[PDB]
Order: sequence, then C-alpha cells, then structure tokens
Amino acid sequence: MVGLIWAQATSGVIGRGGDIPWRLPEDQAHFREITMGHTIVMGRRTWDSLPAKVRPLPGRRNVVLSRQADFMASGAEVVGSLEEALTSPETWVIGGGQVYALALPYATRCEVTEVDIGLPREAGDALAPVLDETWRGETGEWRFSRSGLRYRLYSYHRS
Amino acid sequence: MVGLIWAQATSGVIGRGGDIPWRLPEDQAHFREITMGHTIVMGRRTWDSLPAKVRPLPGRRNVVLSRQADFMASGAEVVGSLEEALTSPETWVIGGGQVYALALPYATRCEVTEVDIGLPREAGDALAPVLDETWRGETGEWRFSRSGLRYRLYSYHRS
Ligand SMILES: NC(=O)C1=CN([C@@H]2O[C@H](COP(=O)(O)OP(=O)(O)OC[C@H]3O[C@@H](n4cnc5c(N)ncnc54)[C@H](OP(=O)(O)O)[C@@H]3O)[C@@H](O)[C@H]2O)C=CC1
Ligand SMILES: NC(=O)C1=CN([C@@H]2O[C@H](COP(=O)(O)OP(=O)(O)OC[C@H]3O[C@@H](n4cnc5c(N)ncnc54)[C@H](OP(=O)(O)O)[C@@H]3O)[C@@H](O)[C@H]2O)C=CC1
Ligand SMILES: COc1ccccc1-c1nc(N)nc(N)c1C#CC1CC1
Ligand SMILES: COc1ccccc1-c1nc(N)nc(N)c1C#CC1CC1
Ligand SMILES: [Co+2]
Ligand SMILES: [Co+2]
Repeated sequence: MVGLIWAQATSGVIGRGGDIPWRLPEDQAHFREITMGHTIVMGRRTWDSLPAKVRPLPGRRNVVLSRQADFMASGAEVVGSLEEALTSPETWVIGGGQVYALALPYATRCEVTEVDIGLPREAGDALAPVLDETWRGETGEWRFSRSGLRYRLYSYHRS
Repeated sequence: MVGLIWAQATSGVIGRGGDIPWRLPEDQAHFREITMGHTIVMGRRTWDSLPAKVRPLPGRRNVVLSRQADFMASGAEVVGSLEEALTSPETWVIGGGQVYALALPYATRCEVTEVDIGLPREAGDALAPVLDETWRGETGEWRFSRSGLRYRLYSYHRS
C-alpha cells in the first residue's frame, strides 16, 4: 500500500523558502501516528531542510529520493527511483512537492491536513498535488488547534 | 495492515437475529469502497447471513473463519485460524462480533459507521468491540441517510 500524507493551506501551499509557513502540533502528532513503524519516502530537498537533530525520523525506515547516485543521507537509504523505495506492506510518501506529484500515480490513499490560513500561492511555492475524480474522500470535522488555527482532516482513497 | 470495518447503533449493537436492524445505502457504498480489491475475512455466521446469491463479494479475496474442517463456502476460502488469512498488504475484517474481538489485537485501523438509532442491547445481540486508550480516532460530521437515520463515520488508528 503506497499512501501520501501532507499538510496544506487551503490554497494548496505546502512549503515556502525551504520550510513550513505555520505550526500545528496536532498535525505533527497525526503524521507521527500514521507513519510510525512504516517506510517513509522523502525528497532530497525535504531531507536537507530537516535539522540533523530530527533526522532520521524515529521508528521508521527513512528513504531519501535523489538523482545523485552516490548521495549519502546519514541514517537513511538513498534511492534513485521511487520504485526502489516501495517495498514493505506500507509505505508513506512524506514530501515535498516534487515527490508527491511523482508518487501520486502509485498511491491508493492520501491523508491530508487542511490548515485554515489564508495563505496565497506565490511563485516558487511547493504545492500539494491535484486530486482527480478517482479520489473518494471523507471530510473530517473542523478541529481547533492549540496554535489558535482551525484545521480539518481528509482521508482520500481510490479503487 | 489489518483493519476492522463495521456499522453500529449508538449502543454498540451490530447484529441481531443473524441480521442487521437497519439498512443504509451510504454505508454499503463506504464498505464497498474501503474493502474493494482486498482480502475480506468474516466469521462463518456472517457468511451464512449472505444470500447465495451475492456470495462471494466481487473483487475481493473472500475468506471465512470456521472451526468446521468440512465446511464448504462456495466462492471463498475457509480457514481455521485468523493468522492463515494475513497474506495480503490490506486485510479487512468485516464481522461479525466474535471475529472483531478475535482480530482486534492484530488491527491498526477501525473504520466505524455510527448509526443514530436508539437500539437497546438485547441478550443474543452481537456487539462492536471495545476500543481502548491506544486508539486515536478522526470523527466526521453527522449526515442524513436517505433511510432517514443520521450516521457518521469514525476512522480510528493506532500505530
Ligand atoms: N506536508 C508538508 O507541508 C510538507 C512540506 N514540505 C516542504 O516541501 C518543500 C520541498 O519540496 P520540493 O522543493 O518540491 O522538494 P522535494 O522534497 O520534493 O525534493 C525534490 C528532490 O527530489 C529528488 N528526486 C530524486 N529522484 C527524483 C525524481 N525522479 N523526480 C523528482 N525528484 C527526484 C531530487 O533531489 P536531487 O536534487 O538530490 O536529485 C529533487 O531535487 C519544503 O518547503 C518543505 O518544507 C515537505 C514535506 C512535507
Ligand atoms: N457491520 C455490521 O454491522 C455487521 C454485522 N454483522 C452481524 O453480526 C452477526 C454475526 O456475528 P457473530 O454472531 O458474532 O458471528 P461471527 O460472524 O463472528 O461468526 C462466528 C463464527 O466464526 C467462527 N469462529 C469464531 N471464532 C473462531 C476462531 N477463533 N477460530 C475459528 N473459527 C472461529 C465459528 O464458526 P463455526 O461455528 O463454523 O466454527 C463461529 O461460530 C450477524 O447479526 C451479522 O449480521 C456482521 C457483519 C457486519
Ligand atoms: C507541515 O507538516 C508537518 C510539520 C511538522 C512535522 C510534520 C509535518 C507533516 N505533516 C503531514 N500531515 N504530512 C507530512 N508529510 C509532514 C512532513 C514532513 C517532512 C519533514 C519530514
Ligand atoms: C450493516 O452493515 C452492512 C450492511 C450491508 C452491506 C455491508 C454492510 C457493512 N458495513 C460496514 N460499515 N461494515 C461492514 N463490515 C459491513 C458488512 C458485512 C458482511 C455482510 C458482508
Ligand atoms: Co483500498
Ligand atoms: Co500504521
């Protein structure tokens, strides 16, 4: 099972300037719960952006996707194609924008957090992938966060 | 991944008299979506509850749990233990009450439909399993079924 998991502003923005333009602790706990124990696949840019302190993510098989054949991600497996990353019963693709779009055709689930920030799309932003008709989704109720922000969870599935 | 999927009254009743005391087309559609393509495991009593006619459920590996070594389930596999049924990336336990209880220690997902029907628990009823503190649950909004009963979907997960 290949799933994607991401957190986006309502506008689709997931990233800017190499970082995240918000903080939502509840989303981090949700992300941890969904990925824990499983393989996680990230793009090289996302790996670089993480402080070495939080890297690799505990309890998960960390895989970094890079076009650099001898790239070394200390504490992670480096692979040159998504297919090499996709063993194990359950793999979660955890960003960023380029790798979500690459992985979506392989995916059967998307777990999406929507953050109610009015954040406009800007040139250069990382964006969430666009989900076609084949994605049936269940809207969660609007939760409320200790950061003061309103957010909502979507569980998308297909086939 | 082993998931449980069930529909319950608010009281926890999931079955009565070998059948179900309601019928929501919206829940049947959600059940089909979540299970399609995967292994589905059901107790022998639940297989008996299916008319020959809709058995086995199409597009899914139908597995029936029975202690009867001679029991025939035309269109399905009949296994004597639950562990024999776990050779697929996604396995959905689809009932009934005894198999839910037996499968729960293997489960990381519960997809629950709560039906807003006041249904006192009678002797002989089959009940939903009790979810302890290890389970983290998404709730959705209460929705109107065309049968006139409200319902809502819970997605529970634990690592
Ligand atoms: N949920 C969220 O909100 C999340 C947001 N983010 C954000 O996303 C942003 C980064 O995303 P983005 O810039 O798109 O980068 P990615 O993280 O998607 O990394 C892109 C890199 O992937 C590598 N790669 C290897 N093989 C391929 C391939 N076949 N196709 C494409 N890429 C390949 C390349 O690395 P190389 O150059 O080495 O070859 C490429 O530079 C940051 O702002 C980050 O904070 C990240 C995670 C989650
Ligand atoms: N979502 C919902 O609301 C659902 C409701 N239901 C309802 O649930 C009810 C049936 O549930 P229930 O009565 O609990 O019966 P089950 O469907 O759970 O079947 C129980 C049978 O499974 C077999 N079995 C049980 N435990 C084991 C084991 N450890 N090893 C091997 N075989 C085992 C036995 O079969 P054998 O006797 O052959 O040995 C036992 O008789 C019906 O009302 C049905 O309509 C059913 C599914 C979904
Ligand atoms: C902005 O989101 C977060 C902010 C802090 C911590 C985790 C998340 C997060 N959340 C969801 N829902 N999906 C995700 N892929 C991620 C991620 C990631 C890569 C850095 C490893
Ligand atoms: C009252 O439930 C239903 C009624 C008709 C069709 C499907 C369902 C259903 N729904 C949820 N949500 N979970 C489930 N396990 C099931 C089931 C089943 C076994 C008979 C095959
Ligand atoms: Co599926
Ligand atoms: Co898991």
